Amino acid sequence: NNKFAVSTISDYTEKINNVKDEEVDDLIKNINKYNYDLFNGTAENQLPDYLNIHEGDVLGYIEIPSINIKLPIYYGTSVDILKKGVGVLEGTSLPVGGENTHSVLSAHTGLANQKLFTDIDKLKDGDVFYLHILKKDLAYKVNQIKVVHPDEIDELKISDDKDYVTLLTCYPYGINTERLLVRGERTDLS
Repeated sequence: NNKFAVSTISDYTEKINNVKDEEVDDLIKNINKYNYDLFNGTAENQLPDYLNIHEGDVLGYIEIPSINIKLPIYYGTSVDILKKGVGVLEGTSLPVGGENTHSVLSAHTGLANQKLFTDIDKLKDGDVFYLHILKKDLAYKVNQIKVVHPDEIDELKISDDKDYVTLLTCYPYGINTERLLVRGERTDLS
């Protein structure tokens, strides 16, 4: 179905696989700084210039085995990027992990015309998903499922001492009048 996505994941892997260790290290450091700054209210409302992560860049992919999901993750959630796939929500942590982080990954199947995160409505507490982001392998386990209105925002905030990623899909299917949130907590050791 999703020709463009599959090709996207391939591109990303080849391309990250050929970036110099040093450069990957220095990029992760700058993301790590951003997330800390963001938890501390000192970020501005756009990524800092030197990350050279723009709206539309692909950062890696997500796998959810129990529901056969493997999708690229873009930065940003403007309508043109959500037409392509899952996007990191602006003002949330970039999904590299760490205490005091919470990345939100937004999927809109009404725009995308692809299932994307539709089946996250079958996940339950304890189910697992994996992120593959700038050479990091991260694992999360679901611990909160909630349906929420499109401008409700509280359960998307960073929690002190926690490493969270929320999966967000418009909901119910075909109607897109709410957001279903599926929050996972880091299951790798810190």
